[PDB]
Amino acid sequence: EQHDLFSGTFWQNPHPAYAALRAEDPVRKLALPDGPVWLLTRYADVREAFVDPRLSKDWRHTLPEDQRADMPATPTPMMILMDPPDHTRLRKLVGRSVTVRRMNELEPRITEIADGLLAGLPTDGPVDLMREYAFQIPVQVICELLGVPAEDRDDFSAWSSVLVDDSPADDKNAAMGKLHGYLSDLLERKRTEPDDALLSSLLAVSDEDGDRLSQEELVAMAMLLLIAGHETTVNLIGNGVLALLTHPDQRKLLAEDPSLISSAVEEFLRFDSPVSQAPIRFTAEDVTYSGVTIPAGEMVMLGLAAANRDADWMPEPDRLDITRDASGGVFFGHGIHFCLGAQLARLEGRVAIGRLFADRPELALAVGLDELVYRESTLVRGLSRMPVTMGPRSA
Ligand code: HEM
Repeated sequence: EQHDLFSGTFWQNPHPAYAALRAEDPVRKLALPDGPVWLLTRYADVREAFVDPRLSKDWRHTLPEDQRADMPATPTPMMILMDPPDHTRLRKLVGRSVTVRRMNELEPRITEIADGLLAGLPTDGPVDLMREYAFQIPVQVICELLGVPAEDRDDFSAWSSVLVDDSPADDKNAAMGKLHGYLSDLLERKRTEPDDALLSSLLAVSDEDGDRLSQEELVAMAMLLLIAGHETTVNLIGNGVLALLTHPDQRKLLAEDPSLISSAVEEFLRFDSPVSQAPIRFTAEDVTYSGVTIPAGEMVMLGLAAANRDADWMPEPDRLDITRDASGGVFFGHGIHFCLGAQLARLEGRVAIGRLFADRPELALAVGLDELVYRESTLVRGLSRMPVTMGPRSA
């Protein structure tokens, strides 16, 4: 029987729609508002697709060859929108800065941010755990990462939380512009007053040939990190928290053994992937997956949330099991575009989710599951609000 796709019942719980697709319709054209897209839902296909060089990040493949004689490769100089060789250079340059130790140095501050939020939350409801906890953490973390001055945090938080869908892309189009101007100004200041944070680190990146990020490249990279790192992490927190609130057995296991948190975070990423579909790829030529040919010039979405529950990859994929091993999940992508922030996202997930459940052992949903309202956003598995009762702080 025909499950709604990206409409009606899908938004509250897409997983049965995904399971029916994997089984009976694994390469499926679906009509979306701005354009039709092809959806690949099987694990092996999604994984193959991520390394398929015929699947490009360049939108100009939607144009006939003689009509590309006008258009730029990219709307903004953003690495995620590029193929090699241009991607390879930008990835190389940002990877000089985004280091293992840099990500870890942030851990005490992530803990601080999370503890401060938890302390200001009331015991008796209702509280929206999204607006009040989940929404707040990742941008304050990005602020720490980048070296946004403390005076500017609240302002920067205001402007970026606009990007996380509230009103139409008119004042968001202007929020982008203000963020762009602000960061461009900041990069200026960092050049003469260097510090230990990411923006000044990126400015000085100078490879073996003298190559470096241009002023425009720097600003687009900064904006990318913000956009890639905010909403995604927010929904990791929300979805991971929900997973524990809806599985008392798994929450018990975490409570008894807090060190399971790292394993739990991988399992929440698998079980209810916050980036539900990868950003759109474009067919540079015809491709065939599961006997279905997608013609050249089409838009293709890799179903990460579907692939992560594919029984041909993970046995008992509909069971939540925090002791399980993550190995092979596609929630952070695969191949050349693999999430640049995956270590930080994982760190923020474990801190945010682990400290929450430590501080509030009696945390509970304040509505039924059938009353939860999900964002209607193609690429996102994200709660718009999560009503909860926090309960007493642990002694
Ligand atoms: C739970 C949170 C996160 C999830 C689920 C996630 C997921 C992903 C996925 C699936 C991709 C691949 C896109 C593609 O192949 O088309 C990606 C790329 C990226 N992510 Fe994340 N991400 C998260 C957090 C972050 C954070 C915190 C940052 C930065 C601090 C970040 C920065 C990026 C960047 C820069 C790319 C582009 C990589 C490239 O094009 O070479 N992400 N992410």
